[PDB]
Amino acid sequence: AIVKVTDADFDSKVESGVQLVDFWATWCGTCKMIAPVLEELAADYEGKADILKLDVDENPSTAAKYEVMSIPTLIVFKDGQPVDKVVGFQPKENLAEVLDKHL
Repeated sequence: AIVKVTDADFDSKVESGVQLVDFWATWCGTCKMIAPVLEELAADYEGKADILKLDVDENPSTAAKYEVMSIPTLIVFKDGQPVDKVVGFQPKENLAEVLDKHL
């Protein structure tokens, strides 16, 4: 469902189309709370968008590159460029809304 991404293959996986990247960490309670919401969302958009996860403790440079200061942070990418951002907890509805705005 949700594919992991790291500093090493980020540019490889985020280059074409629309991707939603979830910047999370194991110590993040709110991040665990949105995880199930993204797994559903991912299904709702198979073939439309890719949902990726990037652990900020193990991949500090990508987090620094996109100014990710607080988590969770979800960033929408389109053809390798960040076009939108969502912070904090968000119900499935609100996330689907942000995606259709870029498809």
